Amino acid sequence: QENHHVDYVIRFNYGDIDTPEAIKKFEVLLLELSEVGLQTEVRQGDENSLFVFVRAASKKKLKRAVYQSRVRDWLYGVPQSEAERLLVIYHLITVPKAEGGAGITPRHGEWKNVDAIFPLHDEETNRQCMREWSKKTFLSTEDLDRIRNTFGEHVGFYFAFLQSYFRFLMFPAAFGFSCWLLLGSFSIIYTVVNCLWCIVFIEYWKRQEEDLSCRWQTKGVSAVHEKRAEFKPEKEEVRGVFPATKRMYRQLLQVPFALLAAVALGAIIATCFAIEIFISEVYNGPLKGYLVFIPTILVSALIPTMSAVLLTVATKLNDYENYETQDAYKVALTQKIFVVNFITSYLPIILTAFVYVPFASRIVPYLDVFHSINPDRLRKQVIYFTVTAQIVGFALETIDEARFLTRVRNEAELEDYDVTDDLREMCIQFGYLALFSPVWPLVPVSFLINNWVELRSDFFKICVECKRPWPQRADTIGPWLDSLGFLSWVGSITSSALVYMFSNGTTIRCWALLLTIFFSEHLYLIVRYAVRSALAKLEPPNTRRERIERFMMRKRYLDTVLSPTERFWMRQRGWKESAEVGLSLITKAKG
Amino acid sequence: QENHHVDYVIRFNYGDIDTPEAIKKFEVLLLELSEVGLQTEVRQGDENSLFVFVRAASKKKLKRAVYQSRVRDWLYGVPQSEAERLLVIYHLITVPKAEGGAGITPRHGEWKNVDAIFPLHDEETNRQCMREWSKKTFLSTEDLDRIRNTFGEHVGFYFAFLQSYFRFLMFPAAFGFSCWLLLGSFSIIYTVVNCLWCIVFIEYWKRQEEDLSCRWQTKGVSAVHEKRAEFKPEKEEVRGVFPATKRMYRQLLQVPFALLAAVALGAIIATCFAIEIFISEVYNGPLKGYLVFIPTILVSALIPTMSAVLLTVATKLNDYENYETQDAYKVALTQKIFVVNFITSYLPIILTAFVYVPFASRIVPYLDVFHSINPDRLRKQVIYFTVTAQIVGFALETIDEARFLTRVRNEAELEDYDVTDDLREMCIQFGYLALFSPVWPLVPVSFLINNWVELRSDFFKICVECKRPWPQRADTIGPWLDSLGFLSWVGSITSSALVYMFSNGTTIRCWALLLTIFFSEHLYLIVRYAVRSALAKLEPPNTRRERIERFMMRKRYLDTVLSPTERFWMRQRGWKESAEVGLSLITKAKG
Repeated sequence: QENHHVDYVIRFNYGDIDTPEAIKKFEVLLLELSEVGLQTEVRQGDENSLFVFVRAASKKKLKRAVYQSRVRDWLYGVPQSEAERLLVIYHLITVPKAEGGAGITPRHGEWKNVDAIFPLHDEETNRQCMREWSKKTFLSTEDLDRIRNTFGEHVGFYFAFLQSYFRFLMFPAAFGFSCWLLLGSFSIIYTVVNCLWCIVFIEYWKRQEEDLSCRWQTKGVSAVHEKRAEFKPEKEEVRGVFPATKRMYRQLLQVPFALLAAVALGAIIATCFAIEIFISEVYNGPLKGYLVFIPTILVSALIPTMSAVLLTVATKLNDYENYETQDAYKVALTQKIFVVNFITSYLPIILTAFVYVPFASRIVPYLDVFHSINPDRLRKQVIYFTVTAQIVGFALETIDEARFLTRVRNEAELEDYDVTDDLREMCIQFGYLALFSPVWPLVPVSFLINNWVELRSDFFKICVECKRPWPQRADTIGPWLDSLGFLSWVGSITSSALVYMFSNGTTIRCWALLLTIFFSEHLYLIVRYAVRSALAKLEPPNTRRERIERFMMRKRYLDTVLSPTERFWMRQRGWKESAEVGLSLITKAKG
Repeated sequence: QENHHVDYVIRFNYGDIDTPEAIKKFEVLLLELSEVGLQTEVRQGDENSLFVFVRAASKKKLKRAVYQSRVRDWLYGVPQSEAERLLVIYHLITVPKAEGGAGITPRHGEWKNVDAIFPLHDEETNRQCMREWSKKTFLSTEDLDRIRNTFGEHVGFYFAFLQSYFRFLMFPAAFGFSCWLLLGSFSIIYTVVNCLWCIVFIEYWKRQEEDLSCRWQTKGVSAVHEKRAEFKPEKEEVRGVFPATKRMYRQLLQVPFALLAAVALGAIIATCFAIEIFISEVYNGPLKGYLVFIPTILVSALIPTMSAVLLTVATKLNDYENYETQDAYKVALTQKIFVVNFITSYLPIILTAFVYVPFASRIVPYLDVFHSINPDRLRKQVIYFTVTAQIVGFALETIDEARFLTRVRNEAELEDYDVTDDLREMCIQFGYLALFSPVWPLVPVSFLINNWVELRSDFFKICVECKRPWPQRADTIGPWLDSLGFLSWVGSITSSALVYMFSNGTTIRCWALLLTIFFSEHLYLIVRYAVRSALAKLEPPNTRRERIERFMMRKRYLDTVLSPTERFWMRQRGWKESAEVGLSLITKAKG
């Protein structure tokens, strides 16, 4: 065994505080970790901090911790290889000591000296599993089980989702390559099939999630976990509270932030249009096409940086709103990231599809300061916003114990893994497919090539580039599925407006634009209901097995358990007297 | 005790079959009822049928039946005064004998001779409770508990729903009387408040249902019950099946039935319009107004009869589709009754609001065979369709053991109670409020007067006019709540189209009609989401009490339960050695 039976290693800083407080905090830390059933070995690894090591002290204490974790589990209503054995020890460290034990928050409150705690990689399993499916291009269910046993299943749902999305992506890739050689752009045949794919993928992954969360034993996780909330009073079985009206008021800061960000990006896009008209009039290039579209390509390449800036602003605003639980914090964060994603990514194309193309005759005289807008302008917007941001990234890509501790010190300085920074890009790609893929039908091919190139890069990052996350116990990919549903809904309006407005070359005839919007959205809702109710009747195998197991358990437990006025109830004291009375009555009445 | 401890009385016919088979069926009936723990006394009550009486044989058998019913309950995951004590005996009679016992289906299969089984009324409780709140006009929670202990809670949810609907109805009554003296008809102020009321009532009753089903102990009832399905094969733990594709095909008979019913009622309404134009041209009356609108009032009074005819056709079509469970049967029946309700009730007003008023100049020359259509024509349509159908009904309304058995024989010939025939009328009233109440704002007053007149008539009918239903264990009012939600959604489009088309007197300007439809529907969805998410944070008392009880039970049960490589884990065998090693390391590093 490479790791010397180490489960978790707990980093403990001392450089902030002075000397004689650090020994008191260290003594109460080790006293908590030994009061709960954990063994501890401290040896320093950093110049500024020494980290302790934590394993299960004995088999009886480990079985007690496993039984307590299972009791909290099946009271809330929700060992194995490594996920269960590391999850019960992370609960043993972190769970707030009214239950479970030892109540260690990572760095926030009363525990500001201890830094992040983290398990250790198993480099044999990681290297063999990384080089095993370097030539597979499609993982299997046993393979997702091998990524579930390590890393937990919060990683398992993310990897299963990315593999299922990559498998469903090659139907619009083949279709939008077939509908590009044959029948051009802005086509009803491609638009109806694209909206059907956007419905079917979400309504199929919503079923695959239930199947996968019945296969793995994490069926329903609504066990909410507290976080570093800053309570002002102490209401009273005591708990710190925070009123729902001050959070309501603080949540109204999202409206001026989103309005000002939309106004600023509209100013940037209008500046780019003005510079484009300037280089269109003033001759500046022998090729003249790529040089007249220089600022669009520059801002399309620069959009990830301003998106990351707005992500840090939204993260600080989300920390200001002071959520009590972690589920509501993640929901609010995903909503703010969705708003920033919309404003940054789809507004430079909505702003030129519905404002600048049709109103070119009234905005070109307003933007031609210091003295021909086709739908090809919109098609080149979609090209430069779904191609160049990845072309630029690829072009920047091409250009004794002394051996164990020196890799523990190397793992302790790595960064921390997240799912959201790699799943936001999935949400952006699905928005580009849902909203205005009928403009240029090679958007699914341009996304399939990028996903096929960066297929194993996320697994490489989760193995060797960042430290191992503690095995979480997720049930869904999160609120991103609700974001995908909303994004498909907006796409069924946007794509059907664009197809009416730009196919076959005049007068827009609004009495027909709004009728197309109305009928296409209310056809989307009906088709989504039909696909959802059809897929709810086809049952995947890993939930049928659990339903059959639960029915057999119920049937066995039920087969175990089963194996004055009174002058009325004395005439027929049994069965045979009632039978002969009925015999006499039928013979008398039928005779 | 008036009823001589009789729980259920089981009617058994013999006039269909001959003599010597009836004694065999009677003997196996009494053998089943005595094999399960029930006492039986048979005495004849009809000329054509003799019915047995059923009570619990002993206290040990009654406690065994109660424990078996509770075991099936809390295995499916879902005594008292009369509801529990009669429910366990109805399960003891009916439950299909693989569990529970005695497997008696009422009249369908293998048991065609036995007619409907039924409990007996308690006339003291019924008369005292009927004359107690003859002067109350608003029932209390203890009062709904007294209607829950008798009659079960499938009656309790219906009575609580009708009382809550009557309490919420007097806000649009007072508002539409206030908005009628002041600001006329087709008004935005009344339309926005009417749509807000239609949202708030449904999103408040959806919360009151959870509160009431936590107060009563019927939290989640998804325990599906089989019915008289006609299986063709015997698949194999054996069960008869029916393929989901033959039911799918049989369910496509609803489309030609609804299309032909809509075409027939459109023909009737066009005939009424032609006769109205005929009496408008040919002078026939000194008053001339009521005489020119004679056929509208005649068909508006006749609509309940053709609606009942279409209900029998829809019931036969629903029996043709051969559903396996009773929940899916009730859902499909409620959907067909909703379609018939729409076609019969709101199509004669949609057909004159969106076809005949605006297209009067192109349809009056087509309907004036044998040789002025204002919005007042639409207002008089709404008046004659929401007033005269109840005025006609009110005008037709104004113009030893020998004593116990002679009332058991009287109760055995009564009809059978249902909820659907009195809840369909609620759904029709809510549709008239949701869709086109802005046309004539005294529609809520005309409904409030009718409900206040017929307030206690349903309780009178459930006591003395029909026999007592067995105590069912419902959880919701049913699919009618989903029908009310769909009906409010259609109303937010219809009312906002009518208000644009008919307020302040020309050119319709479609680019504005469809924009009003779009913005009003997507404002309805946002306001419904906001009201639903706001009401999900205000917790009613009877579910907070159950949450506190379950949390205290979990806390008590959790406080009960808690009260080479190895040369690494030998340097510090305990806590004090790790403490002094950490002390030496901090003093060496900080020195």
